[PDB]
Amino acid sequence: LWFEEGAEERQVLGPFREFLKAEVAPGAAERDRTGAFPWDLVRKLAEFGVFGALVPEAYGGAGLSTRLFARMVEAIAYYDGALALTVASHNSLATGHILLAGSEAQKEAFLPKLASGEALGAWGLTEPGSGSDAAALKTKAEKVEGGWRLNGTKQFITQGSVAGVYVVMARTDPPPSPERKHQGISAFAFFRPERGLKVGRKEEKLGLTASDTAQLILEDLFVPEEALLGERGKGFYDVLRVLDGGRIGIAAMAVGLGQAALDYALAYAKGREAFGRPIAEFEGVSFKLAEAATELEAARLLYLKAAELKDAGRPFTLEAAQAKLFASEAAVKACDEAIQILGGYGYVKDYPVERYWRDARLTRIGEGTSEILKLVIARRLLEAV
Amino acid sequence: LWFEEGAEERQVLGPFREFLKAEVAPGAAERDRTGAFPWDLVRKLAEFGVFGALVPEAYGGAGLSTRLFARMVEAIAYYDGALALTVASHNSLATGHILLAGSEAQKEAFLPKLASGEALGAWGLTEPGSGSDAAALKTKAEKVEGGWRLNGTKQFITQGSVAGVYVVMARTDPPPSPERKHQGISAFAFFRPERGLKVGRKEEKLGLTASDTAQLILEDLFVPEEALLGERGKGFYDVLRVLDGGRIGIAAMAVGLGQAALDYALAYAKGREAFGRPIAEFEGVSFKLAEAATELEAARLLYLKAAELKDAGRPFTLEAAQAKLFASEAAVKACDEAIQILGGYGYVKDYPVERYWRDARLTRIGEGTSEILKLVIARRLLEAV
Amino acid sequence: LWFEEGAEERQVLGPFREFLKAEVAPGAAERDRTGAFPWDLVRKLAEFGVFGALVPEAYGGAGLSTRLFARMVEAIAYYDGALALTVASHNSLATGHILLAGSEAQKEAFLPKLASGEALGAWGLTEPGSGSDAAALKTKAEKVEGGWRLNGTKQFITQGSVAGVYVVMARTDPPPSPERKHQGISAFAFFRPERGLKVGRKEEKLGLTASDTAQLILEDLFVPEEALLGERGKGFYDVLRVLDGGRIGIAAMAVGLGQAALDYALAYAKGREAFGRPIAEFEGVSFKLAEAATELEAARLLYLKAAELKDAGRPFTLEAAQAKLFASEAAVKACDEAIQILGGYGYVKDYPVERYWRDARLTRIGEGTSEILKLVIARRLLEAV
Amino acid sequence: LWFEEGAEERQVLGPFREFLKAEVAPGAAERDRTGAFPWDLVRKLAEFGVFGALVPEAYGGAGLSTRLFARMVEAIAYYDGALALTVASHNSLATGHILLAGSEAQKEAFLPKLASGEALGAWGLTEPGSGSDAAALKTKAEKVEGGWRLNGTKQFITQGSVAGVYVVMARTDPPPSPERKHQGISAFAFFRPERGLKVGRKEEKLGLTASDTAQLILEDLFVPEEALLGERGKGFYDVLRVLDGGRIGIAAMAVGLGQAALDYALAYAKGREAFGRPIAEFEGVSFKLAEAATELEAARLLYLKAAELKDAGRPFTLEAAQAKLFASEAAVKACDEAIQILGGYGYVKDYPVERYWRDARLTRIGEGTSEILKLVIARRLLEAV
Ligand SMILES: [Cl-]
Ligand SMILES: [Cl-]
Ligand SMILES: [Cl-]
Ligand SMILES: [Cl-]
Repeated sequence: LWFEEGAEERQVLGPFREFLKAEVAPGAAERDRTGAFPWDLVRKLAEFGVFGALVPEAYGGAGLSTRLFARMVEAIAYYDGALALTVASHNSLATGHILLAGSEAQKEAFLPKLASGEALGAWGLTEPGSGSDAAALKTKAEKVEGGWRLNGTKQFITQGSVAGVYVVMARTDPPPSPERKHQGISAFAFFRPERGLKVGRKEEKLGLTASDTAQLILEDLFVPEEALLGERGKGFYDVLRVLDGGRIGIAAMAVGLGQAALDYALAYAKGREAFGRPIAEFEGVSFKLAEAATELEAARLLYLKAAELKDAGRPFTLEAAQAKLFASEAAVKACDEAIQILGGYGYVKDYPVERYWRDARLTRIGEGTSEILKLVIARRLLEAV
Repeated sequence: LWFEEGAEERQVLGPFREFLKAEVAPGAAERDRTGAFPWDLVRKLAEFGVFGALVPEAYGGAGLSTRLFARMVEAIAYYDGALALTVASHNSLATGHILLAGSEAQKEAFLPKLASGEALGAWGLTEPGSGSDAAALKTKAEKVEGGWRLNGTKQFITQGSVAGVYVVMARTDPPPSPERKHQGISAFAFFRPERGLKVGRKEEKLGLTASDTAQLILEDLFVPEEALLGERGKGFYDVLRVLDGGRIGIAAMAVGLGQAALDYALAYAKGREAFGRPIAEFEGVSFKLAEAATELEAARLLYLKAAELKDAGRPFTLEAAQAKLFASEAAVKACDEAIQILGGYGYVKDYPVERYWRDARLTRIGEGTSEILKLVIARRLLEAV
Repeated sequence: LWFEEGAEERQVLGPFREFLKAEVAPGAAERDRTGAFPWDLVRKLAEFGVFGALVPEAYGGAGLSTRLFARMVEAIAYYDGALALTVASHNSLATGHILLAGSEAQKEAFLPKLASGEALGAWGLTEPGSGSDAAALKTKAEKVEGGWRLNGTKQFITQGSVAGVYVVMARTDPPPSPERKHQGISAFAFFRPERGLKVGRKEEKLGLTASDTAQLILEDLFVPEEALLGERGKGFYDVLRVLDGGRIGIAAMAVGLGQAALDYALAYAKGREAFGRPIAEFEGVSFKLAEAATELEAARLLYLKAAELKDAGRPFTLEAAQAKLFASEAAVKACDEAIQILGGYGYVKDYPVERYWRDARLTRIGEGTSEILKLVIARRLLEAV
Repeated sequence: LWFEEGAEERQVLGPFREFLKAEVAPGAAERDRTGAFPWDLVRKLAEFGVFGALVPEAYGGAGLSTRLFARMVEAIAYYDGALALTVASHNSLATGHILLAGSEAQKEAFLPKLASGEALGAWGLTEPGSGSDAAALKTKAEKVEGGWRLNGTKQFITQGSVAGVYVVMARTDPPPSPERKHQGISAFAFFRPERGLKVGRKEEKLGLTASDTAQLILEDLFVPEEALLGERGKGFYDVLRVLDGGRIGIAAMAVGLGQAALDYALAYAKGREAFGRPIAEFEGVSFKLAEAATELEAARLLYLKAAELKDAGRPFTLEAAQAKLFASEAAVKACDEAIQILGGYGYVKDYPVERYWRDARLTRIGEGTSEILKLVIARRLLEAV
């Protein structure tokens, strides 16, 4: 059945899950406390193709279906949000943009390593002054003999550090209309330079501790002519496509986190007793479980659908935005109800439910805030009829 | 393509919807205020075999999948909630119960007429004293020479006054334990008796006005031996199975109504302007549209999944409950938002959104209230911990 | 205590409530179905001075505080939403506007009749082409010799067909910029004219059936020079003030309806039995009752506060908007839950909960939609800081 | 006006707020990271009579009204949630219980030090096994020669490790029916003992880092005859009253935290812009601001109401529970929306909104979970009429 794991998926997810429980799960709590970038697990995960999941085998990638890649992200997120974000962003953003707008030359130069894991990718779109209106990037890319002169600063760029390959957006030409500033922007891919690129101090986050998020400062950074990704002044349109893909991944990440929280509360409730009976026998508890279960089930069907469309070469901007919005909002709520079901213990770090919420909370913000996705969704509904 | 309409589905739905737009849509508003049972449309719908949708062609049915049946219910609901309910209940309860537990002789005796729509089916389970706790039925059936004697009252029976075939659940033997009243109940299928069955006045309802609803008073009704449907005292297990199938139909009915409300508000939002601009541009309206569209898509995926599981012969109690719960809640909220988007006009009957809400409101109550469904969902979740 | 009914309030409300239970309550169900305007009740209510609640006794009014008037509206709404709306609108809009901006000559000419209930007042602001954007009126007032000429259409006017006194807002002077349209609007108060005013047919509404609502068509209507209410072109500033007073009344109306719904559901749950126990013992029901009671208590405190501010001649735009927004949303939700608690019975008109919801649904739309109020609130909040 | 700060209240709050801004606010973020108990602030706060707020001047207290104390708790929670919990618990629980059930000897013995802050109080009710169903305590008190011997474990006890005075609930007599264990419990008040009391082992919390929270291990702890607080075996009844008072404190704590988050998002929104315009100009943002403001105003009115009923010596179990439930749920919601409004910066610890949520999250659990409170409210509503 379509909504279930096919025999081909059950053969890739089966062994991937064992690995997750044995090498990722045990150190999840500690990593949330330490915040130490898990280089080991990254190289260890790359083995399953995880870091080149969507890259064609020809380029070294594992050439998997966007559908399969999503289920793996869910699986990773079920045990470690931080890792899930690293994996999802690396593939969806940095790698995805290169594979999407890269020439055969650019692809050959980056994809093999990215898909390998020996080089992590950073996607610089978000800046300090434009957390939502992306097209309003102030980072510049002035034409210079030999290449370009990138001048600007990126903010909250996943893999800001630890990044071997970078993809940065920058305006190279006028909008011209202040409105449509989406035109005039260009994308530039390149390897970690040795001058002109400063990596700000590590940002302390509410959760996803171990994930790498840094500020990027570009002081007169030169990039070869071979850096421009896509058509000059048309990179933002490739950006939107990349995000659509990214959103599918984030949705799966959300579901993973929400499912973990739910499974935990389910088990807890069945055991924990109050007033002479399992707290689960109380509707106040059962209703929360039922609601969460139902919504996460719907969240999953939504990203599976979005992934199915993407693989079919059909439009999915609306469907990816719908999946991300729903999974994110539903997961965070399920996580919050888990905290409530655990009661006083839900408030203590000894248990995972508080981390689940902290990790999942970012899914309603990253790669398009829920508010942003609703406008995206509404615009599509309206332009349709 | 799983989530989209297939070639065989489209072959049926394409012409079916054309018929709905031309023959059903014109008079839905009028039927809502007069409550006049559309015998005309019943016969016309019956030409598409929709009154015996899940019945095998061998028995005069259309032999459709539960997936296609559900999509057709959704299509009808989009234009007329009362008709959708008429179709969904006739098929799922009375007809479905006979198809499920009926011997080959009973199926040959009842299905042909039920399937052709020549005789509508009424399913009498609910009583003035028990709805959610159906197992607490008070109606009784005494084994008499030549058959049985029925005595009791049924409440809120769809098609109660217009049906040619009746399926009634009644107590035949003690629990014997008060904790398990479910055991000891039996079902009886019989044609409209000339004596012994008194129909109460058509009750005034909040919505679904043209849907036939009535109280049934059984006074020493005599039914022959061939009336016993399923094992004596085992009727409740068939009831539960019938309800699982019925909930899929109700979920699709809700999606239909919610989709209609949303599409209406969209059209309105795109045209009606306030403060010098289409009200749709205001995030207050856009957010409502986005949220509703997103939940309805999820709702449809949920019932499709449940239908798929039922057709595969696999368990779907949990999945049918989840579909019905989510669909009804989502649909009702979308209808309430449509009323809000239309503002003052949403409060007047010259427009359909106030009717969409009144019609859909029943979906959160019939065939298992949302509260009942959450318990069903929670219990299933707890048994597979 | 402040939040409780004081000595003078109780001396008024004690006998008022006894009157409502015996004279208003018996026929509320019938009025909802027939829509017949209750002239007998209007007259009886008027003997309590309720039709001139806030009008100074010097002008034939009752001279009550806004706090007491609000409690009275709540009391009426508990038994008949239609009547509560009639009382609230008559007092807050037409009467309130004349009381607020009228010269002593106009007050003496109109208030005595309005305050005794001899003449009901209609306030025409909303139009077919504009509701929330009231300043975008199309109705026009032409300065003529001896008075003015009115031409335009008014939509959904309370008491529009039964009013003996009208207050109509019409454009008299062109606004400067296409933004500050709120300037250049004027108000006119006059008795029902023999010619010039055509009342459209009573509109069919979702609820508040017996409430008089009509469209007004003004064709070359001549009003004497004394009809001008307030400074020419400055009428919209009085409108905004009048609306602030109106929202307090509507908030109280909502509390009344929601409280009636909750009280009924409470009574039912205590008596209705399921699974061997009163439905109230199930947290699925108890939670609904608790949340509703809590929000209604909060809603009441909110309108009481705004009324106190108004009585103190203190600014209350923000506070009245908060009360109306919270009360309407809370009351509507409590009514929806009361329907759910009654299950199948909640869907039939033999019981009042379906009427409570239909009646209360208007409170989230009239006098400014919840969306409009949130903007009003957001803006006030942003100014102070 | 009632709902506003009166002359006597403003005399205290004006200087108190100046103190909070200057002394408490600057170190809040750091304390959330270190968890270091702020002894200097405790001492400075005590100078305001804050640690003996409800204690009569006769016993060395400040002798303030419950509403003034509540407003002071809200004011503190506005800048430091941990400190608010410290003040609220010390006053409401340990001190409140002694003031309530203590004899003149006991009050004279404990209140002076508690009220001056020279001795902080710990209240031991909750245990690793019984939280919600508190009457199911396992700690035991055995009557010995000239006193009692206590044995048990208390968990999540505020001020548990820094307290100078302890109040512990322990069963001294068997209950007649397990369904009513509320009978047979006793309370014991004593100073920090030399032996018999072992401090738990600091468990890390989601928020309120610097608030002292610890497990208490009682090993054959001896307490004199004069340790028994209240009547033997009737302690739980005083416990229920203590909680009613405590809930008012917690409600105010929630409001303070929510207001802080709202004000922050309010200030941010006004400056920060998106798409070439302040994000507050977007209804997505403005709607959030309006909803939270309205609910917080409602929450504040509810706790002021409960506070006055208690001060008036009237019933307030229902009202304190309503206030605590509403405020806690509303505050946590406002804090989550604040995080959302800040977007990416809402997820970084450099800004306070994430801490506001973490601190506020406990108010929905402590001193009776929202679920427990709803049952309390429902029981009262039902026992009513
Ligand atoms: Cl399709
Ligand atoms: Cl009162
Ligand atoms: Cl104040
Ligand atoms: Cl005081």
